[PDB]
Amino acid sequence: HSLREWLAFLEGKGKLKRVRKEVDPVFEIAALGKQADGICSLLFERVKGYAVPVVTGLAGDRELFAAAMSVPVEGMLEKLAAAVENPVPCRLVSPDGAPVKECIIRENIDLLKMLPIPTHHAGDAGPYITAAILIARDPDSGVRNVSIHRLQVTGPDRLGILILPRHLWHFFGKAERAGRPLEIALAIGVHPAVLLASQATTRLGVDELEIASALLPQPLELVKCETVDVEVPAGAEIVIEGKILPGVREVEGPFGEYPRYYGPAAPRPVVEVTAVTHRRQPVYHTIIPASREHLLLGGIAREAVLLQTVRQAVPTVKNVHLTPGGSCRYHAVISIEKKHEGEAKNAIFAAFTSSSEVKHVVVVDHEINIFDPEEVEWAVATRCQAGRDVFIVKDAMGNRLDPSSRDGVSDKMGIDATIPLNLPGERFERISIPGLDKIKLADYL
Amino acid sequence: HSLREWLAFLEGKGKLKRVRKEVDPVFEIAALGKQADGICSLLFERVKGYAVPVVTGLAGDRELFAAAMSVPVEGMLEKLAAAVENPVPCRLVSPDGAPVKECIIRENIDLLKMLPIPTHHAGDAGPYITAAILIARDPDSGVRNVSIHRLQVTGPDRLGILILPRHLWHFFGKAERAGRPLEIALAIGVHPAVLLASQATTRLGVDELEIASALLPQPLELVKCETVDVEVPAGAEIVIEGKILPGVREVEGPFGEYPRYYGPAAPRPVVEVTAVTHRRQPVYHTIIPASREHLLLGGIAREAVLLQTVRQAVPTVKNVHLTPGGSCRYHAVISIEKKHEGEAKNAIFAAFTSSSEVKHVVVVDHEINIFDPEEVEWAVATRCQAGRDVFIVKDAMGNRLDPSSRDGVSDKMGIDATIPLNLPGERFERISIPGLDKIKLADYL
Amino acid sequence: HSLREWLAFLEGKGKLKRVRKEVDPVFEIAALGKQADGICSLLFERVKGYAVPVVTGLAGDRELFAAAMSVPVEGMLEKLAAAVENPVPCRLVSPDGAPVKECIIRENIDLLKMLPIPTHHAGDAGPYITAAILIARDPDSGVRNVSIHRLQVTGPDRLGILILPRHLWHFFGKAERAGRPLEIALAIGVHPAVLLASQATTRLGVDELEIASALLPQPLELVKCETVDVEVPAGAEIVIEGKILPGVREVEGPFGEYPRYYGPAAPRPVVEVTAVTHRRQPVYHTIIPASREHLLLGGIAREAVLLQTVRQAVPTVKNVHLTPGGSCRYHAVISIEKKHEGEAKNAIFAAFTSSSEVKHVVVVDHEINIFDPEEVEWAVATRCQAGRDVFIVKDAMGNRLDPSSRDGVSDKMGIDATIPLNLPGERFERISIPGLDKIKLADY
Ligand SMILES: Cc1cc2nc3c(=O)[nH]c(=O)nc-3n(C[C@H](O)[C@H](O)[C@H](O)COP(=O)(O)O)c2cc1C
Ligand SMILES: Cc1cc2nc3c(=O)[nH]c(=O)nc-3n(C[C@H](O)[C@H](O)[C@H](O)COP(=O)(O)O)c2cc1C
Ligand SMILES: Cc1cc2nc3c(=O)[nH]c(=O)nc-3n(C[C@H](O)[C@H](O)[C@H](O)COP(=O)(O)O)c2cc1C
Ligand SMILES: [Ca+2]
Ligand SMILES: [Ca+2]
Ligand SMILES: [Ca+2]
Ligand SMILES: [K+]
Ligand SMILES: [K+]
Ligand SMILES: [K+]
Ligand SMILES: [Mn+2]
Ligand SMILES: [Mn+2]
Ligand SMILES: [Mn+2]
Repeated sequence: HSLREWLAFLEGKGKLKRVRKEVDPVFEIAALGKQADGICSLLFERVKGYAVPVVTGLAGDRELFAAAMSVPVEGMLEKLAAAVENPVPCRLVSPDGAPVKECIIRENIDLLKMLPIPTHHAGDAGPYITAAILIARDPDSGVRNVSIHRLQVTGPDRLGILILPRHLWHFFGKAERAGRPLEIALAIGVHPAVLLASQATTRLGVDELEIASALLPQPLELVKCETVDVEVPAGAEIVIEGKILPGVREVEGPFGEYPRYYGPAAPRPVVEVTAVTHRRQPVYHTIIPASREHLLLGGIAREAVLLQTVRQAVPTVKNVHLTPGGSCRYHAVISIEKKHEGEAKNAIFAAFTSSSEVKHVVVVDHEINIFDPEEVEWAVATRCQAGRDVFIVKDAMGNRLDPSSRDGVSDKMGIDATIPLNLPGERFERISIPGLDKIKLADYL
Repeated sequence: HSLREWLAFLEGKGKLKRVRKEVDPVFEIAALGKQADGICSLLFERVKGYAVPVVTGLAGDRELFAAAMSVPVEGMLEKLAAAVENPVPCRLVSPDGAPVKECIIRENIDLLKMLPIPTHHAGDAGPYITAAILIARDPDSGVRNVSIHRLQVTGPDRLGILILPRHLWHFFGKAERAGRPLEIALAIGVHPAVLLASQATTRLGVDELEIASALLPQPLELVKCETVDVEVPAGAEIVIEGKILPGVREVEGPFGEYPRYYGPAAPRPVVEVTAVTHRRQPVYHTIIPASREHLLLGGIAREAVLLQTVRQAVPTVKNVHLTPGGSCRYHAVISIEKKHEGEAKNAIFAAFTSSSEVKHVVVVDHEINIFDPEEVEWAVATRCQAGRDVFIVKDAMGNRLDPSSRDGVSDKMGIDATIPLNLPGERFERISIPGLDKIKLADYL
Repeated sequence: HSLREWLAFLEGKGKLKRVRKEVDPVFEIAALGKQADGICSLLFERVKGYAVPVVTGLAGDRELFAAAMSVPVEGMLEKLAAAVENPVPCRLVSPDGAPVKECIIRENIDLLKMLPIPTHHAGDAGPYITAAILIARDPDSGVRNVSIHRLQVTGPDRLGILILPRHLWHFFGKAERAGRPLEIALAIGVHPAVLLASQATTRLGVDELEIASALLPQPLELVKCETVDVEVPAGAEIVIEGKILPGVREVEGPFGEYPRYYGPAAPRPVVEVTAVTHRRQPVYHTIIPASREHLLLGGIAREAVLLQTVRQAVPTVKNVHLTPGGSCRYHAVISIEKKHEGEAKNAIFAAFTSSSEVKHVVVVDHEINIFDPEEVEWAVATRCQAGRDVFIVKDAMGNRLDPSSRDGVSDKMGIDATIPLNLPGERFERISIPGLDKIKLADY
């Protein structure tokens, strides 16, 4: 189970369409991809200036992510959590025969020359590599980490990188204050399960490639790199080996980001690329920022944690959802089977503790479909009284990229839209038409 | 421009579909209609027990209401407001030739026998007439009023009626405390402009039929009734002449209502029907409660007022929307071109004064599309800080049918999701792809 | 490492004192024990009406609980958490030689006759067994659970029991709706690590005796029961074998409980005792309700969870404390090394999600000693401004036994007493005396 096998699966399900007409990597790919967002993947067979085709939108809805993990939607968060608790080791494989080693390139590396790296949004500083998993080992303990980071193409052999302060930063800090570069490898064009695993949010020790291989049916085949002590998936379309230079900061950005605002420009670390390896006739994968693919990668991983955290406070939680309206981050909707009066407030506290990104939270009862915005809005309209069901907390920790925040400090709000417990059960009884699910309109026209 | 001409218009636009298979008026009509809600009108050609077909969903979206008023959507609220300020008189027409007089019936009236009156929701007390405009004159001044009222079929010649305390109640009170019945006429199967006008909310003096005839291209042709001193539209499919009996109260309801809850049963007025008149091969119109047709009839009329009221406080208001999530009543979204800091709070006050039904209000900037729930949710997620942008007012007047309310007393909430004025300008700049509207995906596959 | 070895350790440290004068089990034991609360254990050598002595206050402070787990205080919560994640199996041991089998008693069982079961607080319905771990197996899966439950003595061979809805209730429900009794065994007089493990709060599958044996240096020796399919610690002073009767409810309580208020009386399940086994010259252990022993048993277990939960929101949390003022439940004090402005509010949310019992929370900086009430009060006095550092949430889920609550619904409050980040930093510099730790008064 690799990217090729996944694109075939999409094509069999009618969720991949080919674009035969020529398209400019500057803006036209992003433009066309936005119109396909959530509906289908696009494979651009002819990208102006390049032999290599571009693909986008490998998974734009939660049903396809569930398929990528070989589960039904309803058990998706449970399986992701299970994969994080019981990682499965990978298999090292020989360089010869490994598809990613079909073409090695160690000299005169010019990334823009060889790869159709798109330029996505108007205010972007340049072309960006958006779908590369970044693999690295701790310089002390030797254990490896995977994360995804935007990479501005700033030269032939040179990338700017945004490293937020999580595990890659920890590694980089050790290398930097010992005067030494951090060796990395970037894999582009991998199976969605692998991308999803890069977003798993865990203890410091754990290898996300091992989380990925718990998600896939077979263990994940890896191969050693040419110029760095790092292993990469042998089935990847493209691999870029490099190192993050110590003490160097160059201006990266701005860049259109997940919340439909521009991430500000600033001096940030630099990758020097030491080799590129790829398949014969490789496919380039780009993730269009703010697309459903982008949002759900982080969203589903966050949701898996949110469910566990809410379960601690409210064991009878049924479901959780980080809405696309909130960039699958900021807004959370929890459904609970309420057993104790007050429980909804406690659920909201749990939602806030799941992540500092969570800003507004609404809680509804088990019967409300939280993946239908209209149904939750309905619940808020008719089951919330703001004087007793809303609370606001000022000046908590939020998110720097939310432009309403005061330098990452943010206010928070909770909305209890659950029915009061111990009342006449006919007061909030939602109207219904008997035999609705039994009858089907298509049978009558 | 009548109902027949409207159904033909729908059919020409692909928004009416026929259901040839037999359907039970008890539940199956409502069930099938719910699946068409917002997509298309359904004409049930074969209703079990009856020659007469049933139609539902004459207008399920705002574009079709705009078409029914012969305007583009963007000028719809302005035209409805204009029609209320400058009503146009109707034309009295001769009984012979008038289509609604083709079949008179003055004896052995059994409504359930002749008309396919559906039973809509599980907990409904019985079959209900849902789409009848009710016309009546003031016993003193003689000026007429139009409103729509649910009518429970409680006998062959007998209907229970809910009269909320507005203009029909005022008329009825005068008649009742003078010991006398109030003469009424019910017209079923009229043009959507006529229905929409019955919801216009005005000074006590004004005739909504005259509002309707300002909305239509020709003035509205009327004809005198057989047994009551009341005029009805000559083009109606069905007319039911009757009188509201003085001093009589019989149990009406329960009934599934606009907010997807059951209106409770109670003793209420009674209509005795004195005649029925109709076209040869009449079409019965039902409005399924809580359908888009139901919600938008009241919604658009309320929106027209909301716009004017918000304009008083904020002259640069761009748009207003009472959302279907709030039953086109409870939730309001206002867009303003903000000229003065603070303006959004003042807009919210105006939204509250438009109607006591308005409970939660969010204000966004001119560029946000307020008819897209995701775009307004996005604005709330990224441009609201609850500590300074939300306010809550306890124990105001709300709505009895909102079950969260304390006997019609309700809390209110306002959310200012506008950008602060006089700021750096690129902070809230929404990302974009240049040439997006110029490029079109269908041209590339 | 057993109870005997523990009492000797206490005596060697000067934290056990003997009471040679005669004492009434009705009220005088509780009264005297309350005055020793937190200072030392008391061994009552002469209890009016009985040969058997009573012991109380096996561990009244967190240093002694740490010692009972063979760790320094600073690593105590980490070790309890480690023991819950990696339970270690017990050793089944032969009945002969096992000290708890020295005296078996299967007939004419009269508990008040044989055991000096105290009556603790004024409004208590009677004598209560307060320190018995209760062991039981699931009727379906067969896996065992340990919890502590108050047991009213309502007859010679009969106890009333409060079962709150956790694991024992789950077991009991299965047995009850299949018409059958639930077999149990009560062990009294065990090592404090064992008691502490009975309070560990875990997944449904896990055996707390196995948590206890991870806490002890050697695995915990167990022995099969006489009349029930249940194992008990072979080293226990006293064991009471019995069964919880199906369909029977008898009035239990009232009883003075952890928050210094009376748990109300109500119809609850009944234990019929089928045997009693004990050592020759046994020691009876009682836990005085609301004592430090009582509070810290639950407190430390809750603290281990609270630390993990706060760590999720604030990875740089240093320490957590459920204060005795709040019955080691209701009030939480968190210390954090603050890295991001706002972090304290998020820590408070985590404190609330740890448990619905948590009502008021204060957060201070890493340098404040949160086990000194005066130092945290000082921090609140000088680093909190209520207008921006306090928040209140109305009508959340609380606790039924908190009498200020509206039928278990309770308001919550958070207090951020951390220094604001990015200020001068020398404004809040606390005064100090150089060479204070180097100098020692007893030397002068
Ligand atoms: C499309 C995409 C782009 C991302 N870009 C960045 C980025 O540029 N910088 C960054 O710090 N994190 C970025 N992330 C987030 C990390 O990939 C993610 O938080 C990851 O779990 C961090 O791993 P760690 O906890 O092992 O460090 C991105 C995530 C996705 C899905
Ligand atoms: C489908 C539908 C059903 C309605 N049913 C009722 C009803 O049963 N009772 C009632 O008082 N108003 C009902 N109304 C509202 C009145 O028709 C409306 O408020 C009208 O504007 C009142 O007229 P007036 O202002 O001239 O009194 C309904 C409206 C619609 C769109
Ligand atoms: C002194 C003491 C007395 C207790 N008394 C009771 C009680 O009477 N009823 C009860 O349900 N729990 C009581 N508990 C609580 C249980 O021992 C504790 O909640 C246990 O962890 C439940 O475990 P479980 O999750 O395996 O059921 C007491 C705890 C202590 C320290
Ligand atoms: Ca509520
Ligand atoms: Ca704002
Ligand atoms: Ca402070
Ligand atoms: K990761
Ligand atoms: K009207
Ligand atoms: K337990
Ligand atoms: Mn990681
Ligand atoms: Mn009127
Ligand atoms: Mn347990």
